[PDB]
This record gives sequence, structure tokens and C-alpha cells, in this order.
Amino acid sequence: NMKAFLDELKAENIKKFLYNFTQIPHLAGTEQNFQLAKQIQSQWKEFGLDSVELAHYDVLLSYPNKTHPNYISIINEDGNEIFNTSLFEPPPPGYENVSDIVPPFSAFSPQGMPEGDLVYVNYARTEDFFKLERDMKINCSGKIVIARYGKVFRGNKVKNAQLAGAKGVILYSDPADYFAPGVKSYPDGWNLPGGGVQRGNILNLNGAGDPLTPGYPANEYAYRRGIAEAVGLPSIPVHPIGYYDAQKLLEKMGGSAPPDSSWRGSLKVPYNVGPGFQKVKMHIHSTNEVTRIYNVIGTLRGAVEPDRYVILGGHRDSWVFGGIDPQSGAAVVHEIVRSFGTLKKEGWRPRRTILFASWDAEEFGLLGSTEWAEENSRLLQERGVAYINADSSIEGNYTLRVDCTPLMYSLVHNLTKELKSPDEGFEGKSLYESWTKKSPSPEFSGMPRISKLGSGNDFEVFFQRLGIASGRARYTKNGYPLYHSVYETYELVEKFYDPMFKYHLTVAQVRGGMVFELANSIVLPFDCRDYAVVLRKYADKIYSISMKHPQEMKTYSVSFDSLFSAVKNFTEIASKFSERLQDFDNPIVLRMMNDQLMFLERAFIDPLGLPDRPFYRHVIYAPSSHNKYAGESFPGIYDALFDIESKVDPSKAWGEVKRQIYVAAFTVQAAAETLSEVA
Amino acid sequence: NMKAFLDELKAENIKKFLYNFTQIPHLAGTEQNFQLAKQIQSQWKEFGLDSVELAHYDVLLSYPNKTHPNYISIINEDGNEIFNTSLFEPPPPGYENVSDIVPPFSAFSPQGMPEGDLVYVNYARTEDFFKLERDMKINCSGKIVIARYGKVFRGNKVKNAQLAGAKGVILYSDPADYFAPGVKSYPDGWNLPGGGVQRGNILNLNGAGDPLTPGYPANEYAYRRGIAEAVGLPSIPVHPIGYYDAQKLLEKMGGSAPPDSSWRGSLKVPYNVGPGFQKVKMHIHSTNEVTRIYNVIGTLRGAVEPDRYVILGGHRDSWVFGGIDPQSGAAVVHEIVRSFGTLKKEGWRPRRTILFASWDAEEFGLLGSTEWAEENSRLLQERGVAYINADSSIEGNYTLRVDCTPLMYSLVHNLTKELKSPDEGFEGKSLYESWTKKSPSPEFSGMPRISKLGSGNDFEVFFQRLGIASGRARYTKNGYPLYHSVYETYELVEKFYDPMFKYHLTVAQVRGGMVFELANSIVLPFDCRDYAVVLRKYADKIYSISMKHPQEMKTYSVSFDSLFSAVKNFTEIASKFSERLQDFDNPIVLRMMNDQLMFLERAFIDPLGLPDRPFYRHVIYAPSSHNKYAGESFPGIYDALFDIESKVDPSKAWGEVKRQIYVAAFTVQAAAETLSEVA
Ligand SMILES: *[C@@H]1O[C@H](CO)[C@@H](O[C@@H]2O[C@H](CO)[C@@H](O[C@@H]3O[C@H](CO)[C@@H](O)[C@H](O[C@H]4O[C@H](CO)[C@@H](O)[C@H](O)[C@@H]4O)[C@@H]3O)[C@H](O)[C@H]2NC(C)=O)[C@H](O)[C@H]1NC(C)=O
Ligand SMILES: *[C@@H]1O[C@H](CO)[C@@H](O[C@@H]2O[C@H](CO)[C@@H](O[C@@H]3O[C@H](CO)[C@@H](O)[C@H](O[C@H]4O[C@H](CO)[C@@H](O)[C@H](O)[C@@H]4O)[C@@H]3O)[C@H](O)[C@H]2NC(C)=O)[C@H](O)[C@H]1NC(C)=O
Ligand SMILES: *[C@@H]1O[C@H](CO)[C@@H](O[C@@H]2O[C@H](CO)[C@@H](O)[C@H](O)[C@H]2NC(C)=O)[C@H](O)[C@H]1NC(C)=O
Ligand SMILES: *[C@@H]1O[C@H](CO)[C@@H](O[C@@H]2O[C@H](CO)[C@@H](O)[C@H](O)[C@H]2NC(C)=O)[C@H](O)[C@H]1NC(C)=O
Ligand SMILES: *[C@@H]1O[C@H](CO)[C@@H](O[C@@H]2O[C@H](CO)[C@@H](O)[C@H](O)[C@H]2NC(C)=O)[C@H](O)[C@H]1NC(C)=O
Ligand SMILES: *[C@@H]1O[C@H](CO)[C@@H](O[C@@H]2O[C@H](CO)[C@@H](O)[C@H](O)[C@H]2NC(C)=O)[C@H](O)[C@H]1NC(C)=O
Ligand SMILES: *[C@@H]1O[C@H](CO)[C@@H](O)[C@H](O)[C@H]1NC(C)=O
Ligand SMILES: *[C@@H]1O[C@H](CO)[C@@H](O)[C@H](O)[C@H]1NC(C)=O
Ligand SMILES: *[C@@H]1O[C@H](CO)[C@@H](O)[C@H](O)[C@H]1NC(C)=O
Ligand SMILES: *[C@@H]1O[C@H](CO)[C@@H](O)[C@H](O)[C@H]1NC(C)=O
Ligand SMILES: *[C@@H]1O[C@H](CO)[C@@H](O)[C@H](O)[C@H]1NC(C)=O
Ligand SMILES: *[C@@H]1O[C@H](CO)[C@@H](O)[C@H](O)[C@H]1NC(C)=O
Ligand SMILES: N[C@@H](CCC(=O)O)C(=O)O
Ligand SMILES: N[C@@H](CCC(=O)O)C(=O)O
Ligand SMILES: [Ca+2]
Ligand SMILES: [Ca+2]
Ligand SMILES: [Cl-]
Ligand SMILES: [Cl-]
Ligand SMILES: [Zn+2]
Ligand SMILES: [Zn+2]
Ligand SMILES: [Zn+2]
Ligand SMILES: [Zn+2]
Repeated sequence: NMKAFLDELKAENIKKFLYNFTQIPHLAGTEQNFQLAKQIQSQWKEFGLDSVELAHYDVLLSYPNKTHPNYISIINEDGNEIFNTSLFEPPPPGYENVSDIVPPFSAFSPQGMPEGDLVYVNYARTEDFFKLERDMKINCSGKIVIARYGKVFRGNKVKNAQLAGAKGVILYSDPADYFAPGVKSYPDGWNLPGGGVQRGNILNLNGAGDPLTPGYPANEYAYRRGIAEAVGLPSIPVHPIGYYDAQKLLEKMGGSAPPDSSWRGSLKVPYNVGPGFQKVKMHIHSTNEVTRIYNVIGTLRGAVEPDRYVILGGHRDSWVFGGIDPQSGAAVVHEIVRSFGTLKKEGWRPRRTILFASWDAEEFGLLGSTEWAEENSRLLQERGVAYINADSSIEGNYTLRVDCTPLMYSLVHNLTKELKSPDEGFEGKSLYESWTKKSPSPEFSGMPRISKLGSGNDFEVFFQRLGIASGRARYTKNGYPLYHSVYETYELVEKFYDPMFKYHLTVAQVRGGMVFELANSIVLPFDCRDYAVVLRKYADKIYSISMKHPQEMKTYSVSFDSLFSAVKNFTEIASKFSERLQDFDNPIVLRMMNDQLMFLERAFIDPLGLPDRPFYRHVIYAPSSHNKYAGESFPGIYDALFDIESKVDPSKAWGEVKRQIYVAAFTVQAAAETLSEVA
Repeated sequence: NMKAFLDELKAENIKKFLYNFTQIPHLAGTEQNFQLAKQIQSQWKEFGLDSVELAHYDVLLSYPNKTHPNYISIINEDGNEIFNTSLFEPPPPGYENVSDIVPPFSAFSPQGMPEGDLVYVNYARTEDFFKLERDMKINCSGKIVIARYGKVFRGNKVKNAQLAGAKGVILYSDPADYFAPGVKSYPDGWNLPGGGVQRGNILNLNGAGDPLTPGYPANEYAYRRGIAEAVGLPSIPVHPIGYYDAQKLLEKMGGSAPPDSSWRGSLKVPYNVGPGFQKVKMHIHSTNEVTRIYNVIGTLRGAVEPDRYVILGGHRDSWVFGGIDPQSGAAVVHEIVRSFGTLKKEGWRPRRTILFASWDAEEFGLLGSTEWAEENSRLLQERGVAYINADSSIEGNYTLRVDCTPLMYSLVHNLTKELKSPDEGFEGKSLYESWTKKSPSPEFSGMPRISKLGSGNDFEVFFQRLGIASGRARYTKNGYPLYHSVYETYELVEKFYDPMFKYHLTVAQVRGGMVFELANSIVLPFDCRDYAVVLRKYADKIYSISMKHPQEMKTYSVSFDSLFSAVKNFTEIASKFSERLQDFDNPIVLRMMNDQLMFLERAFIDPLGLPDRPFYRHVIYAPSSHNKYAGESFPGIYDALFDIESKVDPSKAWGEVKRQIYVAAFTVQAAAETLSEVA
């Protein structure tokens, strides 16, 4: 049973694995990450899984030219390079003989050497550019943005800069965002040093996966698009830097003052917006190449319903050592596997099949999970019960953070009531109790906050494309300063985040317990009434956004009646379905009603996808078009409404709002009807 | 059991229903067809079904203007109308007081009054236009085609004419195609009189359904496209005529002689190609309007697997009386229903649920079946076992004609061995025996011909869009002369086609028996090895077509290795799966293996659809792009190869051939892998 599963999980084992996974870098496409794949595969076999395979793909990756390094310069009137940005981050104590630390770079930047005047765009959010071009009338065409990291996924910043006419982008970490007050830089605390730099990709893939093979797995015979028809590439060069290098570029900034204090970081600088101050010159030399990646897929066959899959997955590739991101998730998955395999060795099997995955190339655009899911989509869509992600277990040590589909709200509520809080001041009390005192829902009542799933991690294809119920759980802060830098080490974790490994252990219990229950409970632990509740809230919300335009709603006859009508029927049919679920015995009726619960998330998929994003097919949730990390509810209506006052042809824009209301109402009705009696 | 089902079916009942369904016209969108819907619904209730509902939709239909009739004219130098074509067909004996016989028209023609010179294009097939523009260098721009009916779906002719620059199309029935030697015109035989005219729509919908709501059901709150963004409308006027009116238009034809004898009909005319001879003028005045249609859906709940649906469906709407098309199919469905409901009344239930449908508006583009399937797609795709169509039971009286997915080849083989042939000279012998002596397969061996499913009938959405295994069966000739004319009456059927109603009865046994077996057999009666066999044949075929371009295949490295490799694995995995299907007991393993058989057809669906035809998603079969009625195998590769010697950029054209090989190979592999062990 479950308690046996949970008691077998040990903090010491997690620590031991984390140490083992973080001694060398494990960058996607390198031999070191292949070797770790082979190790994971051996150990998952010894741990007891029925099978463990490597699935490999040849996908577009991106690396810096080892002999022609990337950097940024200030240049004078005569073209001499008076300031050069660092070529590498200062390696942390004791790691100075590690080879193959990839220098800071923006994966997938095109090559180029643009010169021009700087403009400072704050976080390069959609609204930051709105402030620039609309209020301040500053024009970014032919300019070079600098933008600080924070708030939104860096791909969105680059996209916004492109559309504003920019010819390059420089990203940097501002200490207002990445330097927490009163704690020391690494190695003496967990803050970002001025030489530290955040790596990461800058693609705008919108669920496509490998940019060369959208729709189809990048296997041995795959037909690849030419690089110019590739999906999601930036067309301007991009490079990130630390805040020491950034102070040098920002201190000379002229032109307009910052519009208000929310544009000002905490470097001792004016934070003028520009343009200009001498010029800035980018040197970027990174190549794209097709490179083999390896997913490890472990199978633990179910005893009764082996054709029903519960998937626990997270990535293995890291930018550098991956002490938090991802090896603190991976070390948790490893111990979960060990523990399931221990039960299995004593003759136990879960009722449903469990798949365990170590994904590759997540850092480069979720490529490993996506290619695999493109290869196995027919299996996943007819047999896929649930996907639980397993990236970083900790990004802080304050409380639990859970993002999931409404179908798992009750499962998570119940599970955390049975678990001991690891928090200081809640010993004896339940994880539910600490989590809900520390992070209460705004949306009602005596309950913990659970957020919407956006994207930016490996659950994306499973949820947004295929409609498999998904969740994720980790310990969070009240990203983190050392995110995607060389300073993310084992030492960072043991010394400053989780010395006892008890937050790790709690996350392993939450992740492992969700999976256990999904794989073993007789009736699937999904509550469809939870979907009914949030659908009303999302419909109230999208309605209020529309009601900011009362005249247009009158003129174009914009009714939401059909959506509220669908949400009411969903509520009603969902009640009747839960009554039936309580009142029945009989392996056919059980299978039928489980298939209804399993397919309910599936019912929200529209095979035509959302407008211009064919691979985002969930009608209720999609990643925000302005921030891949954030989920948006009723995304088709929300985007049809966004900035609608600026459109040229209002009747066409409002026509499209109404079309999206119709699609959402139809889809909510049709979802509901999957829970009606079947005949 | 089955024999009980079959013995309850009576020829007299079929005759009785046919008579009842053919006394007045039942045109889609008229009150008469609504009344027949209500009648069907009452009777299916009295016959015993658990429920019977009307599902209605508001769809774009097309009617002639009652006060401004459509016609064609010859006009002289001064614009006087010297010949006018008939306004109506001479009504048959005894029906001259029937009101609301819709005059001949081409449903969905736009309005217009074009004048110009005639050009004669034979059947207006793709190759006919190739002969015109390529060999004979005749140019159809600003001209008016006339084309005879035959060979290909009339929508394709209109499309071909449009792309050739034509400004109007006149369709007519040539006696070489619609006047069988040695039999008399109606009412004294079954031939087309010179005043008879073939109605029918001329849309190019490619699976879209209602032209205003592609993707989504045309329900009460549907957002409709404007008519100018509508799907599949012709942009030139079209009108059909009989061969008396056609002789008048053809006799004066000048310009080039016909290129050979296959362009010559059997009117005593030269069959000159034109252009010119005086001019031709079209008067077309038909409107498009949104009109309510009604499907009747009957449910017979399954006793064990009520969440698994076997669907028997056919249309109810007719152009006029619908004596063959469709009421001879509908009268068969009615008796099948009666007969199932009789068993039900004696306490029996089928194992799986059976749905019975009387579709509306099939004649206008398969709109009734498609809208319903767009509304219920989530149900159909997770629960849909099979669809059997039930249009015209007879189009002749020579032998059986069966088109179906390979998955039903063995079911149909077995079923027809248990049925008595109704043929003259095969009394005592089996339907299998007559069918295979009369119509032997070219493709191998001692077996009857079974054709590929194309489209042009209500199975389209179920098979080509949703991937539900489908079939159809009817008696055929060695279309038929009176197709879609006023002369298609009950009398036509009783006097000349099937006086005893024994061909009807045989078709009711074949249709009803297929459904019985699908709904009641413990293991689904699908043989996946049958798919393996035809996949090799289709891959040999597509390969041979490519090998007509050996140089290009060398230059661009066009390999089919991946496809043959996928077909071999499918063959192998399909053998192993059938071994397992024989060797097992246990309601879970049974359900699992049935789900594997049910989803196998589903596995061939590509959610991105075929290029430019998003609603044709089956990778193995699609309607021919040159003839909606004909199925084409590996349609994505075949269309990438079609007329490839004429493309401007050969490396791009051959690039697209290879991409399609990759899609087909991936899809065959992925389909196969759904039949592998599940964990
Ligand atoms: C939520 O669930 C309910 C089911 O309880 C469902 O209600 C349906 O609403 C539609 C109207 O929106 C109803 O449509 C009617 O159907 C009848 C036949 O039974 C027609 O005669 C009616 O048509 C006339 O009136 C229209 C409206 O003014 C006219 O425009 C039209 O031209 C006709 O004159 C009418 O269309 C439907 O019957 C009910 N079903 C019920 C009550 O069982 C509702 O739609 C669901 N919500 C969503 C978004 O799906
Ligand atoms: C039909 O079924 C069979 C399964 O029985 C399946 O065979 C697979 O074929 C591919 C090759 O097309 C194999 O790929 C290999 O994988 C190994 C790892 O196990 C690699 O080391 C190999 O890579 C090297 O060689 C390549 C080819 O020259 C190089 O291009 C590459 O860069 C490497 O140097 C190789 O890729 C795969 O392992 C087998 N699986 C087996 C035999 O189990 C076949 O693909 C199926 N057909 C289709 C269309 O799916
Ligand atoms: C991580 O742990 C594994 C196994 O516990 C270590 O890999 C083993 O290393 C020993 C000594 O070289 C060998 O006997 C085995 O062949 C290895 N097992 C494998 C690959 O499965 C691995 O060295 C540890 N990594 C580090 C850096 O400490
Ligand atoms: C979470 O736990 C609650 C309380 O145990 C569960 O709700 C009860 O479930 C039982 C078992 O079916 C019902 O008889 C009770 O009537 C339910 N009570 C309440 C308060 O609703 C709930 O089902 C659990 N959720 C899961 C496991 O998904
Ligand atoms: C077709 O058959 C049906 C029923 O067998 C006939 O409809 C019935 O007509 C009688 C006499 O008018 C009434 O008592 C019933 O109300 C009708 N039943 C219905 C609508 O279900 C129908 O008239 C026949 N049609 C023709 C043209 O013969
Ligand atoms: C059609 O009938 C043939 C002959 O009865 C069936 O094939 C046999 O099926 C039985 C029952 O499972 C097997 O034990 C035999 O070995 C099969 N024999 C042959 C010649 O293959 C076939 O399964 C039937 N097809 C259906 C009902 O789909
Ligand atoms: C790295 O830089 C130099 C200069 O262009 C050259 O040797 C080599 O082509 C580069 N490597 C690449 C493009 O991968
Ligand atoms: C920047 O680097 C370039 C190329 O190596 C060099 O010419 C220049 O001197 C450098 N500038 C400084 C200040 O070091
Ligand atoms: C973890 O522990 C303490 C407890 O509040 C906290 O103050 C400290 O900042 C935390 N560590 C990190 C890295 O957030
Ligand atoms: C039928 O024709 C006449 C002339 O245009 C007119 O009375 C009426 O508008 C027409 N009906 C239509 C367009 O439905
Ligand atoms: C054709 O019909 C028109 C309109 O009714 C009329 O003016 C003309 O006379 C007709 N031609 C003949 C030959 O009847
Ligand atoms: C039906 O019966 C006879 C038998 O051969 C045939 O000659 C006749 O042409 C058939 N009827 C039709 C309409 O095809
Ligand atoms: N999690 C990685 C990848 C995100 C993505 O490519 O969507 C990041 O946030 O950088
Ligand atoms: N069966 C009808 C309709 C075909 C279609 O619209 O596809 C015909 O052939 O006219
Ligand atoms: Ca891909
Ligand atoms: Ca529609
Ligand atoms: Cl996660
Ligand atoms: Cl048919
Ligand atoms: Zn990560
Ligand atoms: Zn990361
Ligand atoms: Zn028909
Ligand atoms: Zn027809």
C-alpha cells in the first residue's frame, strides 16, 4: 500500500543521487549526458523496472563556437573596442578544473555583428514596449535593446524586440530581481554574483518541439525543414551578461528618463531609456546543428490495466551542473523509481502501468519530451491517464507550490493532509496545514493556492497538445538568483537550500504519492466538479474583460450567453456523473466510468488548435502569448480581446471575439456530454 | 442470435416502406422532409428503440427562385433568345399533380447571366483539360464549357472548369453514358428520356460539411462565416440539361475536331470541341440560404458495452421522389430497425450499443452526417467501433458491391458465405459464390472484388475525418440512367429493378448482418492482417508511380525504404497480435484487445490532415483530388507525385514527395505499434 511506498523513500538517498548527478556538466547532445543516460538506464533496471529503453532523436541544438567566442563591446568613433564583456563566468571554488563548462550564451541566436545605439526596455514585456512606442514615442527600429531578465519567459522578450524593429538584444540579470536583500553572493550565500550569467534558449516554438520536424518525431528517416522554414528561430542576435558587465553598458545611457520607478533596477545607474549615450557591437558566432539526444523510458507494467499509463517525467540535461535545475528533480525521480522497484521485488504491482522518463534537451525547447510524445501520440491519447512532471524539486524553502489541472485538485488536497509538514514551526502538523497557512487561495476560501499550468517545461506536450491531465509540485520561495548559471551546484543545495534534504523528501512524497494513487486507485482520483467550479470563474473573468467595451458589445451583439449556458450544463452533468460514480459495483462499468474520467481532459482538445498556434489545442488553458511560463484561461477569447481597441477593423476584430466565444461554448458543452450516460 | 435477426427481415416490409417513402418529394429543408423525419422518429420508437431523437442544424442550402426560373439560351447577333432549354422535366405518368417538384438545378451555383462561346470538354476530367490546353492548345478562358456527366463527381468538373478560366458550365447527360442499349426510356424501361435531367450539388467541400461552420456544428449559437469566406462554393454559374436540349447546343459546334473517339458520345452530332459555332447565355437565379435540417438518431443500448457504438446510417433527403436514391436504402434501414426492435421486445439486447441514423441534407454535401459528427466527435472517436452506410440498396441487379476498410474484409467474406444468393442461376448456392463468380478481384486470387472507400456519401466524416472503420454494401450493375431525376420512382424499382424485392432483402441481410456481428461478437470481427496485405500492395503501387522518374529519384535521393520497412513491421506485429488474440480468456484483457482493434483504424489519422485538406486526415485513404467518388491509397504521396514533371522547381516538388513518404512511413509504424504489447 501507499504508506509502504512513502516510508521506503529516504532523504539520504536523494542527497546521494543529487551528488552523483552534479559533479560534471550534462549538456544536451554531449557525451557526458549520453553517459548519464546509460547510467540511469542501468540503475533503473537494477532497481526492478520491467523494461528500460533509450529513445533517441536527431534534433536541432545550438552551441557557441569554441574558438570564436561571443561577446559585446562598446566601440568609439574609430571602431576600437573599448569595453569587452566577459567570455566566461568565474567558476566556483573547487570546479576550476572542470572542462566543458559551456560559456554563457542564448541558445538559437542567429550569427551576427550588429552595431547601433542602445535602448533600455525594462523587462521587454508587451506593456513595456507599449510604454516606449505609445506614451514616450521612442522608436526601437535599427536600435539594440537591452532588457533585464525577469517576469516573463526570455523567448517572449526577444519576440517583442523583433516586432519592435530591434536588430539585437542583450539580456542581463539585474540585482533588483536576482539579488535578495541581506544575503551574500555565492559561494558564501545563494545570491547571484556580478559575474554570474543566466543561460537559456530564446525560441518561440509554441509547442512545436524540434524546430525542423513539427508534428512528427525526428527519427532516422525524418524529412527536415530547411533552416529558413524552421519553427521559432529568432531573426536577431541575442546574448546574456551579468550585472557587472551591464553596469558598464548602462552608465552612459542618454535620452529620456525612465517613465517611473518600476523601470529602475538597483544598480547605481540612472536607468535612462536612450536611445544612445560611442556605439554597441555584438559578436555572435553560435551555430545550430542537428544532434542526437536520448530519453530514458522505464516501464513498470500494471497488474490489472496495463494499457493505462501514468507518467512521471522530468529532464536530465543541464546548462552546467544542474544542482537545482534539474538534478534536484531527477534525484527525486530516481528514488521514487528505486522505491517502486523495491515494492515490485516483494511481489507487488501497481494496478495501472507507470512510465518513468528522464527527458533530454528540455533546456533547448522541451525537445526530448515532445519528440517522444510525437512518436507515441496514438498510445498517449488513447491510454494516457496522467502526467506528473519532475523538474527542480526546490526553488526556495518557504512552501509547496502546485500547478495542475482542476481534475487533480482533490487528489492533491487529500494527499497533502496525509503528509507531515517539513516546515519549521509545523512539526506534528500536516503539509496541507502549512501549505494553506503559507499560501492561501485568492479564489476562495480555507484552501491552498493551486495555479494554472502554462508551459516552459516538459508537461507542455502532454497537457496543451494531447490533453492528458497533468500536474507538477515543488518547494518554492515567498526565478531563483542562481538559475541557469555555473553557480547552481550541489553545494548550493546542501549548504543553503536543504541541508537535511527534507524539502526534497517532501516533494518526493507529493510527486510519488500522486503517481501511486493515479496508478493504483480503483476509480481514477479525478473530480470533475472541480472543473465545473473553475470554468464559472474563468467565464466570469473573460466576461469582465469584455465588459470594458460596453459600446462595442452592444454594436456587435457580443453575447456570452452561450458560454455561461455551457458552463451551467457542465456543472449539472458533472453533479449527475459524480452521483453515478458513487452508486455502482463489475469490471466493465468501472472501466467505462474510468474511461469517462480519463477522456474528460481530452475532451477539451480542439484538433484545429488555437489561432496561429496549431500545437496548442486545449481550449481552456494555453501558455500566455505574452509569457510562456504563465497559463491563461479561455486563451482564444482572451487573445481575441487583447489590445482590441488598437485594431483597424473593429467589426472583424469583434467578429473574431464572438467566433471564439462559440468555440469555447461548444467545447465546454461537448466535454460535459462526455460525462452524460453513454446510451 | 443472428439467424433469428435475419429471418425476421421480410421483402414485403421493405416494399411497403419504399412505397410509403416515395409518394411525395422529400427535399432537404422542406416541410415534407421534416414530416417524414417525425414519422421515422415515431415508428422507430414503436419498433422498440430505447430512444429516438431529432438533432437539427442550420446549414447553408440552395434552391432555385420559384418565380425567376433558370435556363440556357442561344442568342443571335441582336441578343434575341432563339433556343430556350426546358424549365422542368416532363413529369412521369400519374405524378402530374405532385407540387414542389424542384426543377433541375445545380445546387450552390452562384447567380449570373454569362454570354460567350461554347467549348466542349468531354467529361471535364483533369486529363480532358490536359488534352485541351496541352495538345490541342485550345484555351478555355472567358469561354463556357459544356461537359457531359459521367466518370467523376460533378464537383470536380466544375472545379477543373474554374481553374481553366471558364465563366460558366453546362452539364448534360449523354446517352452513351445514360442510355443503355436495347432498353426503353422511362416509363416503359429504365433509360433516361431526352427530357430527363440529373440534379446534384457542385461543391468542392473536401470534408468540411456546412460551408459556413467548418470544424464546429451549425447549432443555434454558431458563428457563421460570411458567404465570401464560405468553403467550397463555385465562383462560376452551372446548370444541367437533358440530351434533347443538349443536341440543340452541340449541333452548331465549330473549331477543332474531337481528338479521338473517346470524346464522342452517341447523339447524331460531330462533337467538335469549339470554340464557338451566335452565342450562349446562362440565366441563373438560385439562392443560398441557411435552412434547418433534421437528423433522426435512434439508440439501442448495449447490455454489456454500452459505451461502444456501432452505427448504421443513411440519408433520407431526396432530390425528388428518391425511389432508388435514397429511399431504397432507407426502406432497408427501417426494416433492420424493426427487426432489431422485435428481438429487443422479446428481452434481447446486443452486447454493444447500436445507433441508427436517418441523415438529412446528404444531397447538399453530406451536411447532416457531418454536422452531427462535428457535434459528437469526442464520443465517436473514443467509443466508435464502426460505421455502416445505407444509401441506395440497388443501382442494378447483377451483383454485390462492397466498399470497406480492410478491417472488415473477413467479416464480409464470412457473412456472405452464410447467406443465400438471390441471383438467377445460383439458387441453393451462397451469396459469396455468386458475388465472387460475378465480380472477382484483380488483386488476387479466388476472392470477390472489394473496393476502397472514397467519398460522396455519408460515411465520409466517420472514415476520412475521424478514422472509424466503415463499410457499405449494395446491389450493382455490370451512375444508373435515372439517377437524380424525377423518373426515380417506386414504379421504377418495382417494375424494372427488383419486383420480388429480393435484392433489397439480400442487401438488408448484408447490412444488418454486418451490424449484428459488429455489435454482438465478443471479439471485434476485424482482421488486422488484412490491412497488412493491402498496405504492401499500396506501397508497391505508389513506388511504381514514382519509378516513372528514375533520374529524379537518383538526383534527389528519393527512397521508399522507410515505407516498406514500416509495412514489414506492420505485417510482423499484426501476426503477433493475431496470435495473442486467439490465446487468451477475463473482461479486462478482452476490453484491452478490443480497444486495440477499435483504435487501429484511428491510428491512421493525422491530426494535421493532408496538404490543403485539413478535414481529410486518413493517411492511407482519401477521396481522389480528381474524383471525390474514387478512393486513392497513400493520397499524400500520390498527389505529391501527380503531374510532377510540370512543376517549376523540381527540387521543391521532389522534397515534398519525400516528406510525404516520411509521413506515411511514420504513420504506418505508429499504427502498428498500437498493436504491440501495451507495457
Ligand atoms: C445546455 O443544456 C440545454 C439542455 O437542457 C440546452 O438547451 C437547448 O437550447 C436550444 C436553444 O438554445 C433549444 O433549441 C430549440 O429546439 C426546439 C426543438 O426541440 C426548436 O423548436 C426551437 O427553435 C425555435 O426557436 C429558436 C430560438 O428563438 C429560433 O431561432 C428557431 O428558429 C425556432 O423558431 C429551439 O431552437 C434546445 O431544444 C434546448 N434543448 C432542451 C431544452 O432540451 C442548451 O443548448 C445547452 N447549452 C449549450 C450551449 O449547449
Ligand atoms: C521496423 O522495425 C525495426 C525494429 O525491429 C526498426 O529498426 C530500427 O532501425 C533504426 C535504423 O533505421 C535503428 O537505429 C539504430 O539505433 C542504434 C541504437 O540502438 C544506433 O546506434 C544506430 O545509429 C548509427 O547508425 C546510423 C545509420 O547509419 C547513423 O546514421 C547514426 O548516426 C549512428 O551512427 C542506429 O541509428 C534502430 O535501432 C532499429 N531498432 C531495432 C533494430 O531494434 C525500424 O526502424 C522499423 N521501421 C520503421 C520505419 O520504423
Ligand atoms: C554515480 O553512481 C554510479 C553507480 O552507483 C557510478 O557509476 C559506476 O562507477 C563504478 C566505478 O567506476 C563502476 O564500477 C560502474 O561501472 C558504474 N556504474 C554505472 C555506469 O552504472 C558513477 O561513477 C557515479 N558517478 C560519480 C561521478 O560519482
Ligand atoms: C478526498 O477525500 C474525501 C474525504 O475522504 C473524499 O470524498 C469522500 O469520498 C467517499 C468515498 O467515495 C464518499 O463516500 C464521501 O461521501 C466523500 N465525502 C466528501 C466530503 O465528499 C474524496 O472523494 C477524496 N478525493 C479523491 C480521493 O479524489
Ligand atoms: C406512411 O406510413 C405511416 C404510418 O404507417 C402513415 O402515417 C400515418 O397516417 C395515418 C393516417 O393519416 C395516421 O393515423 C398516423 O398519424 C400517421 N402516422 C405517423 C405520422 O406516424 C403515412 O401516412 C404513410 N404515408 C403515406 C404517404 O402513405
Ligand atoms: C471468418 O471465419 C474463419 C473460419 O471460421 C475464421 O478463422 C478461424 O477462426 C477461428 C476462431 O477464432 C480460429 O480458431 C481458426 O484458426 C480460424 N481459421 C482460419 C482459417 O483462419 C475467421 O476468424 C472469421 N473471421 C471473422 C469472424 O472475423
Ligand atoms: C568557428 O570559427 C572559425 C571562424 O569562422 C572557423 O574555424 C569555424 O568555421 C567556426 N566553427 C563553426 C562555424 O562551427
Ligand atoms: C576586445 O577584444 C578584441 C578581440 O580580441 C580586441 O581587438 C580588443 O582589444 C578588446 N578590447 C579590450 C578593451 O580588451
Ligand atoms: C531556507 O531556510 C530559511 C528559513 O526561513 C530562510 O530564511 C532561508 O532564506 C532559506 N533558504 C533559501 C535559499 O531560500
Ligand atoms: C426571385 O426573383 C425576383 C427578381 O429578382 C424577386 O422577386 C426576388 O428577389 C427573387 N427571390 C430571391 C432572390 O430569393
Ligand atoms: C426565351 O425566354 C425569354 C424570357 O421569357 C423570351 O423573351 C424568349 O422569347 C424565349 N425564347 C423562345 C424561343 O421561346
Ligand atoms: C434485372 O434483371 C435482368 C436479369 O439479367 C437484367 O437483364 C435487367 O437488365 C435488370 N434490370 C436492371 C434495371 O438493370
Ligand atoms: N525550462 C526552460 C525551457 C523552457 C522552454 O523552452 O519552453 C527555460 O525556462 O529556459
Ligand atoms: N451523393 C451525393 C452527394 C455527394 C457529395 O456532396 O459529396 C452526390 O453524389 O451528388
Ligand atoms: Ca518533431
Ligand atoms: Ca459545421
Ligand atoms: Cl516540475
Ligand atoms: Cl451505401
Ligand atoms: Zn529544468
Ligand atoms: Zn532550466
Ligand atoms: Zn443518396
Ligand atoms: Zn443522391
